[PDB]
Amino acid sequence: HMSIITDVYAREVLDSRGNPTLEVEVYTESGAFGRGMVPSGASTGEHEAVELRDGDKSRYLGLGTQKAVDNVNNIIAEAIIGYDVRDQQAIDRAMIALDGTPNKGKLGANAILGVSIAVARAAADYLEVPLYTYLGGFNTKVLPTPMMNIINGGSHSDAPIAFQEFMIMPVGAPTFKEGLRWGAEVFHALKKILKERGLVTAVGDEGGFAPKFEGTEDGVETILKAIEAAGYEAGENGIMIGFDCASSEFYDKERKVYDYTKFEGEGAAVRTSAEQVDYLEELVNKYPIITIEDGMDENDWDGWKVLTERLGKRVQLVGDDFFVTNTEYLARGIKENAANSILIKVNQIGTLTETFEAIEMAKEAGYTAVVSHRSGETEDSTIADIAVATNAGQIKTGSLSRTDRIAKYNQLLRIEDQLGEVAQYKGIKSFYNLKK
Amino acid sequence: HMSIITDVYAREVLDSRGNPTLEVEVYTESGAFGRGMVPSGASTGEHEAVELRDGDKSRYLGLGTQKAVDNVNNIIAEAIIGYDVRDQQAIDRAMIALDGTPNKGKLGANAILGVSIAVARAAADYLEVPLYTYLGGFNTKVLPTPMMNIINGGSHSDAPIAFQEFMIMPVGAPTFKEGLRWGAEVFHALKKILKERGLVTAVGDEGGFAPKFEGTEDGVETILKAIEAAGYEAGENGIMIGFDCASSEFYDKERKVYDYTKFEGEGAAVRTSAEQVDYLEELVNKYPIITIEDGMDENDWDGWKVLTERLGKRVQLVGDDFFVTNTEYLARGIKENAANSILIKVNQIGTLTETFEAIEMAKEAGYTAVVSHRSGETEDSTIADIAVATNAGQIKTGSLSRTDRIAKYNQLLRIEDQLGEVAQYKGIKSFYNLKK
Amino acid sequence: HMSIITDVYAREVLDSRGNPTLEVEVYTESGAFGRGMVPSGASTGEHEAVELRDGDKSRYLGLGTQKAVDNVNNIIAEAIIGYDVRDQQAIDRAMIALDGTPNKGKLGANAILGVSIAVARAAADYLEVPLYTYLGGFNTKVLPTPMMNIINGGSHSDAPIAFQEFMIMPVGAPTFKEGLRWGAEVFHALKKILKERGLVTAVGDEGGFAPKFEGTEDGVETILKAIEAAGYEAGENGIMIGFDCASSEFYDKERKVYDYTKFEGEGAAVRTSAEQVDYLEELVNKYPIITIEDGMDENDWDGWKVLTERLGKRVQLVGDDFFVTNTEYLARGIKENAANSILIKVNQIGTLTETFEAIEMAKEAGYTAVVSHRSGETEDSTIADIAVATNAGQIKTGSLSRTDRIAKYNQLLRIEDQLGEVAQYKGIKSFYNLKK
Amino acid sequence: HMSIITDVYAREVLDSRGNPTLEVEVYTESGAFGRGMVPSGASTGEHEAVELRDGDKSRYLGLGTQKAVDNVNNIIAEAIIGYDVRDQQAIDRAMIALDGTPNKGKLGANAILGVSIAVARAAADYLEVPLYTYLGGFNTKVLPTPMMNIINGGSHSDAPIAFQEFMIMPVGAPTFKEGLRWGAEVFHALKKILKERGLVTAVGDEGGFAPKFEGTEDGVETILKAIEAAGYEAGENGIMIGFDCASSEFYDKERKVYDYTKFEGEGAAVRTSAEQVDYLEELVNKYPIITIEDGMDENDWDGWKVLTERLGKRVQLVGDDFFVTNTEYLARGIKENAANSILIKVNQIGTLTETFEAIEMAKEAGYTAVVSHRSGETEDSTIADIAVATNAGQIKTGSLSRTDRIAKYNQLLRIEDQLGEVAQYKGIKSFYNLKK
Repeated sequence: HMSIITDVYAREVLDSRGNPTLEVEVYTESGAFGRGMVPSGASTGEHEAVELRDGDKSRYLGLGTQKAVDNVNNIIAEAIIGYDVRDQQAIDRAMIALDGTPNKGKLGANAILGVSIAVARAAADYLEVPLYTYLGGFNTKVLPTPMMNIINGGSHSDAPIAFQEFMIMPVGAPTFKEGLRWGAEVFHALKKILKERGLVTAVGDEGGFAPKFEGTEDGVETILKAIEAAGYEAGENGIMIGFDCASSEFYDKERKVYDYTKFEGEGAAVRTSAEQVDYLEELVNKYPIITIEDGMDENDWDGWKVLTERLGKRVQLVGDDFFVTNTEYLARGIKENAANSILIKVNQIGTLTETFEAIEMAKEAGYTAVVSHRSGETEDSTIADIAVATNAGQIKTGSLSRTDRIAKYNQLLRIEDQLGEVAQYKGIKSFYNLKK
Repeated sequence: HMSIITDVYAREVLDSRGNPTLEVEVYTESGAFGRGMVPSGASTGEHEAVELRDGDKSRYLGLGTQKAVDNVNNIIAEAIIGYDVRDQQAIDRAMIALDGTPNKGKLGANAILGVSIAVARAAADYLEVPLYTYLGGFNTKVLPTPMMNIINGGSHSDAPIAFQEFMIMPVGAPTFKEGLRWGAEVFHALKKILKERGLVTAVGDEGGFAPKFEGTEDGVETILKAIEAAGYEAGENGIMIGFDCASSEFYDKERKVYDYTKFEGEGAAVRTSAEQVDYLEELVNKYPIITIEDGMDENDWDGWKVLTERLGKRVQLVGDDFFVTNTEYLARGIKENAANSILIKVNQIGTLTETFEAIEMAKEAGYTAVVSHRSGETEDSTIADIAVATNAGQIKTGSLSRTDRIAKYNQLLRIEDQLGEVAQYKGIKSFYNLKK
Repeated sequence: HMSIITDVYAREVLDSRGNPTLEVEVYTESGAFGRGMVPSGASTGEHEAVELRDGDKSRYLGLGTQKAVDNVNNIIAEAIIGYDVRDQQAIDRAMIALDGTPNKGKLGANAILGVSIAVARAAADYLEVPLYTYLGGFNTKVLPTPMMNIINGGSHSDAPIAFQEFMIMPVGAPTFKEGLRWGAEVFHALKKILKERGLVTAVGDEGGFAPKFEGTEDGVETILKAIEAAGYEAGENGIMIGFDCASSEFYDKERKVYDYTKFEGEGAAVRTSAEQVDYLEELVNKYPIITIEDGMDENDWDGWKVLTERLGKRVQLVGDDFFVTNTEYLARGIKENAANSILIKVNQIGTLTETFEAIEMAKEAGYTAVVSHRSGETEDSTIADIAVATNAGQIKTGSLSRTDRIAKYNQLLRIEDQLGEVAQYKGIKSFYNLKK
Repeated sequence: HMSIITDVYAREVLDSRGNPTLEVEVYTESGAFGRGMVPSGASTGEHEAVELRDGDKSRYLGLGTQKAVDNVNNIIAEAIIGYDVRDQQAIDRAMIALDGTPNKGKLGANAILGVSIAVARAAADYLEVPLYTYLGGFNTKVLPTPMMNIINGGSHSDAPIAFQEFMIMPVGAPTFKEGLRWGAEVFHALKKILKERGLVTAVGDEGGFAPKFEGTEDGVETILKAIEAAGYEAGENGIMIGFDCASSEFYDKERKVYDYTKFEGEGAAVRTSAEQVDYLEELVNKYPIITIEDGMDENDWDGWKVLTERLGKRVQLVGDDFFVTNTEYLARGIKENAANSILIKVNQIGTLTETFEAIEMAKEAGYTAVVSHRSGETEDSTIADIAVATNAGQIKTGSLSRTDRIAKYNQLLRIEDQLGEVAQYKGIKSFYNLKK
């Protein structure tokens, strides 16, 4: 009986940002082995999955993970030991039934996900195959095109700028290896411009800069000057730009209005939903834009309708906390024509099986699915294998600076080296929600 | 080095219908084993892949397969001995380059497909796993809705009817085992009706009936009597009806008109493409029709536009001789709004690698992909693994009497026994090209 | 303890003709494996073995196999787990004693046979030898001469013909491979003749035609015209003919007479037993005949004397419904000189051990033993290995049309390829009950 | 022959900071595995070992590593294939002789160190043991006291401060897990203070802060407020402060004086080596300073005597650029009474064999040896095994925010969980060069 699970075990650890997270171990009778450690995130006033926190301000300002450790060691392990390591869907179903709440409150979502990942990795170790081969089968061949943060704003900045982040995409490169060097050469040219201009060159959580630019146009124009200094072309033959607006922040519920005076001065505008659509369209006509993330409130459904009708033929429009990785909201979005793309976060839902379920549903509707990091991260590299296993074509994996970001790019370089002449890179052809 | 291929060997055997075909066997150093045998099928006037045949009129009327067996045993074997059994894509790509022609007519498409199917079955043997899990990864769960042939016409009968065949679908059922039961109870209730009327009950190549009906309305009203007589409801909560037109067989290439006097009486209609769409719409208004296949000619690209705008949100439209399992033609159809579904035949294209790239392109466009059988068949059951490995939700594999049909439905009863409490059957929910 | 049986398991499935049948699984402690699925048949008012049928007209018109599934899983498996996989005769004996009725009515004969076959196949998998080598030892060398059904009558036809079926035998060929092509070339020439005459070319359960011939002489003479069109010779140097009369049908018990007016017009004859012997002798003097199956009633024992005395030096005479594969009736037949040949059906008796017992007894008396299919069949090929394992020299395995028939011929081609230069084909010398 | 090295292979990858580095993989015949990736670090004007770089300005500004990868794959591999994996010292000595130069600048010190670290990881894999037990024998038990960076100055900030960085040590704590907790609760309390004052909270290369302080006293008195605000005591019973001077950077080579007007206002001091010792003594009399690093210039051998005789029984003095991990310079310093501690950097010297001979010579002189990190780093965690394999009792590895730091502190939480009731943390008892 070599494939039977003999034990599962958990301990407390730290993330990047120095806050308590959680790690899980799995062994078989043969001594095949896997580790699962969880990226950090919580939320409230929404149907996301819930983490446990200890709440005793004596330790780590109440942020410790000990009740989740106890749950793995005294309840889940007892019920899971004696399954086959390969019974993934029956294992993840047994955990949902065992918790028995809607949003995974008794056990916690952090406890359950770290079990779910360690089981998948232990099975790949038993069978002696790569983890993208275990997950996706044998068409696994397409390298994702990366969208990479370089400048920050809104709540992550002191500068007079509404939007949360700005990004570059190297859509014109011949391979993933050359595209990673196009990215890096623009990042080293931007740094030399900010030194000549006397601006801060330190970094935030995703590894990018937050300088005191003169306004929301000035960041965009500095990014284009760095692309030119690096020696490339702007537009579909070379490099292009994307935004995450996080627009649910600067929205007034009682006035029912978008109000730029939170992040910009007393002279900044007030805008209706029709003025929000008109403002987004001027930006799209003035600069090399290819994608916008959010751009409407979580609940401005009538605005998401008008926006998709105005811009959905030209530009990618992405739901994040609009959909929350949850299939019941995704379905209504597909029905009412509310976006053309979705962002994937494994810990918003909490199992591997419910995650792959949402990707196959989006794809059948002709939507794109983009896999993503969280702010606090570990030395885990699992989401790079999910991106290749499903041939999903795009990734959101941070800036060109820190190891919690760089480790994912370094794993993609080993997969493109393993796949040899089977390996494929799409560039602009990765946008099948456009090109229709 | 236990995983390495040690020898490849071919022989001549018979299909059902009683003509020569081909069979291949493959071994590893560990002594894992697999066998693959190819369905019998070629056609002329469009770019299907080409079968090799002996021209020798004195054995089997010149339908012999010994030159193909020589290509495997003297050329393909020495190219493939020394690979690992798990590397499907590299062995598939190497055979294509070794032939060097766009129609595969140096080595023969029949010789290339046998070696491709035998390698994949030895890999699932060597890994000790079910073949659908090997082909699809470990998110495999959906048993397909069947469309099952019951009555014939056109070139495949002597009754005055133009359309080539008729089908039923058990869309109202909870489980695959219950839908299979309904199909057998309608098939038997129809044979009791045909005997009471004084008509024949000998069966055709797919194991369905071909009586001398007076015309298409009598054939449809006959099927409707059997559903009532077994005790089920017609429509979306019980059984629905489906058609297949070989429309090119009575289309005039010179007069550019659809001339029913080819198979009906000399008093029958002579329709322009506008009048076709008006005619098929009058059938759909009258009867509970879910799907139509090849309902315009291979080259009537404009008539396919008009059919798709008129009917394409009510019913499924399937392209078979419009596409020939080829990505160049499905790509033009996607760009030009020409249908909403594709029929897949593994031996029209010639590898498992190209087959999975065709199912994937359709799914990103929002089209269904339907896996299918040939006229000449074998006791091999591999196309029922291809369905559940892709979660595709539809299969076409014939009637309820001959073992060349029943052996495909037997493998689906086994897969449902092993998935247990995880298993799904979608019913009417599978038409995600519609219901939007 | 690697060779101990670890478990045995059953499920419901379908046969050709779409009726419920039964399938059984066996595993050893090492994981050697075998499948056994049963061909379909029942009878009443005779000492044949009995099947269980569920009898609830709610499902499959009462024909379901669910009580036989229960018997395998809740009674037989308990008693059989813990034997060695090679203890064949002690296993078959434990099952007879467990049922404890004369005709296997408590458990069912279908339940018991599928266990019996799965055990034999599992043992061959454990020892790593071919199943004809496991069953017979190492003189296993003789390829059987086939008798191929092509035309049908009596209860299987609308035509004015008494006898149930007509067959060809390729006795003059140099090998089993050439003989299978002699058989196939006559089948394709017959189809072209029935097309010129405007007759039906569809098929029945054994894969042969049933056309509206003018009478029994027109049927025979059409078969001879097809042998000539195919380019061969009629008689011992080439191809010859056989009948199955099924004569127990057209027999009046109260008049004690053979009466042709059931299958032929009001002008057809009435015949005594002496006129039946006289009629069979005229047919035998006019055409290339070599074998007659039945030709007398089940109970016309006094008539079987006169027939064997009149024709037993010239022609093979075969018992089917006369002996019912049962050794107590065979013994009396040998004693009173009642036939010179017997037909073997594994499910009339129900174990492998009692089947080989009957073959050994017939051979010592100088009788031939012919192994046969049933009407409803599966993708099982076991009876082809029984035919080679005993060197029994003849087989009855259906027409040149459907996979439930063709799968047996395709297995014989692999055995003749494996045995290489050792392989032997007898042709006319296979008739040792003649040539005496 | 299962222990033998069968393959060794190199590739190009990225460091944190986003420049090219190098990675090596190694295999045995049994299929044991290891990987090693080198930290990015060279310097000029002293006898460090030499990195190889490509000169080519058109990739990565001439920082590319492809010539080094060619030296592994074309030269080192064919020399090392055929050794046993357990023979570290012989493989290390053979690489040194194959280069043939005293600075390792034929092959590159980056190429030599990768092969050296990958062999040791495959040996611990092949033996089934923890890496610290493999490197150190079976008397391994001491978890190291951490010195953790929090504030910057000199070349690494724009505040008017000469010294390069500041640290804290949790000397008052019972367990490594409790000292790590204190360090995180001071780091967070400091960031709350910097925000209340209106200063920046973006982080530098090691994940600490660099605000515009008014001078060195304000930086020290800022750290003191955070210790009080988290709730611990300054001094030998709680937390102690530590300094690092890059003092060569503001030393004058021609005037032979230490000139603070390099990094501070033009009114600042200009000190002779006597005045340096008087200044550092005035800091030590004022504040709880435990350790100082590079507090005199690299060539001020006489000033290092006077520093050591004045302070060397109160305070730890550490040589980094005074020694460059070289035994020739540590030997002169031992004979001439010039410090009491050494900083160890594995990539300054270039093998694991030479590294362990440097740690050993210091222990026999009564000096501490402190294992350390570079500015450019990777997700490799091997230096935390080196600390517990030698029982050394001190580690320098950076702040509490970025994963290039936190991955080293994560590996020490694992070692402490696995040693259980045997494990030790010495605290203030680790300074055995003092307390005498």
